[PDB]
Amino acid sequence: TSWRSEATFQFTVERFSRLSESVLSPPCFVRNLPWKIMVMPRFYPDRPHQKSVGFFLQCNAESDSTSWSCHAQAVLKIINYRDDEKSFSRRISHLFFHKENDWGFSNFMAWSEVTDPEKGFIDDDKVTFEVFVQADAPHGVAWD
Ligand SMILES: [Ca+2]
Ligand SMILES: [Ca+2]
Repeated sequence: TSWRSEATFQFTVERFSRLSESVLSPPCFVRNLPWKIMVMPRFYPDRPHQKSVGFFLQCNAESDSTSWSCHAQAVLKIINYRDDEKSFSRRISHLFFHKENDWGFSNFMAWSEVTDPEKGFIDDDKVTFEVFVQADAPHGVAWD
């Protein structure tokens, strides 16, 4: 159910080379909360072309609630279509709540690397992002 404790979901960004804003994946429910992948181009002077791929995990952002929380561990990965041994991923641990509903990397990968038609992260101008997330939740199992 949507109350599962963990899940793995993907988000394929099409016409990637033309991405000019931040885009969100549809919601994946874990612990009855909507989790989404956020992807956007970011400016980094030292990178080749001063451009990098921003990749973040977002939780329950549309809710107006200010009384929720979810501590989660996750793996943020850009899938390598050709070799599963060559995918690039980074792990995070963060307490998600209304004031800090997203967490990730603004310089996840060089824009020139992800779009290199020879490295295996892009195909037909499409890049696929994946997140494995495990989250906890409050409950009433307590005792005197
Ligand atoms: Ca947007
Ligand atoms: Ca109880």
